Amino acid sequence: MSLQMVTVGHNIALIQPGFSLMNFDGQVFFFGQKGWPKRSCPTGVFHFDIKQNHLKLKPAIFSKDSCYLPPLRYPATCSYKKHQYIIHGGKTPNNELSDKIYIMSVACKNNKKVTFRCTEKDLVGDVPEPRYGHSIDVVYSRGKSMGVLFGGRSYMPSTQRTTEKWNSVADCLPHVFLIDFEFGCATSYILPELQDGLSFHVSIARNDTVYILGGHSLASNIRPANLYRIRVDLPLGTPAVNCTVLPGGISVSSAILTQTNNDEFVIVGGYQLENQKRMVCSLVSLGDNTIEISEMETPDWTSDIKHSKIWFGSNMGNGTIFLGIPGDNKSEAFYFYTLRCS
DNA sequence: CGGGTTTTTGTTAAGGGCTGTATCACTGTGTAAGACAGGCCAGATC
Repeated sequence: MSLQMVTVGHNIALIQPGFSLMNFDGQVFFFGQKGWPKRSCPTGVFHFDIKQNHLKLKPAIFSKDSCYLPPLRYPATCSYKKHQYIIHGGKTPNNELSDKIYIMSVACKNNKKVTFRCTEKDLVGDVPEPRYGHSIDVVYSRGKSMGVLFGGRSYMPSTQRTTEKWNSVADCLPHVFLIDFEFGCATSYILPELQDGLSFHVSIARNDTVYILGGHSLASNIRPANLYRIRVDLPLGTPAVNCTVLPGGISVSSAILTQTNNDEFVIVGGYQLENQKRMVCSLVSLGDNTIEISEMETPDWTSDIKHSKIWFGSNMGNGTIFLGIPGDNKSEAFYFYTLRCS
């Protein structure tokens, strides 16, 4: 609700649109910098902390058994519960979409010195093609976990890809993929309630249901206001997945999800039209099976945002939301704000 | 096949004048950040 200016230290150039902040025990960690990692930090994972409205990026190291994951510009982050995250897909600095899947965690911690353990996972079966801008969630059904991947964009197939349109992209199939983190197996489910490739959407996870919000469709160049429900079930045989469309959706892409209190989320940022930008917020309340998308009072935006053309941010995790806008080039290429909701 | 006769070229005894080429001393394009090793203060500490 309250906006605030935050100054960045010397390595401000390492922040680019598409970064991914990750939180481990009330500690936000930066990831997804610009270019390949230099000798200042061979790993590329920073300590995103703010003291008295001032940003200082500190480096971090990995354990003696990690895997030096490359920087990714549009992965699909996801929490998991010891506590650990999952990274899948994204654009490498060489403009190559990665097909692997990553698992970050903490190995040793003392005196604010965190040592990570990056473990690569081998996925077999109905594996998804390399994507970017998609989402993945975890559902809990009958004492079991399962990853729910959906959406995303990718290049043309290896046969239909020509060098004259080498950078052309298209939406992926509306299939739903369940990923078992223990065995490392995927499974492709096609559903009759999904006919449009969706990307840059918002996903809300619960015990057994995930809620898809907004997005964009390249096949139509439209911002549909959709509200989907996917209640994954985990019986003793084969997991049965169902879908359901719900009224009262939001038309937005590239929004920022957060969590103020339990069982209620807040949406901020995004884009209504191509040249139009979403300035209002949105409150999302949850229950046992019901959903409610309401409206709250818009924050006091400054003259910088109201006339900017693009912005990018991510959930800090503890109610706050990081945000950045471009600027002059010569100078400071980007200004950065923080927004708290509590 | 030759004499006799013709046509169309060479030709330097020396100067005037137009045209082409070597010569001279220089020029512009190489033009922003990253790695690293030493020094020094705040600080956990046995």
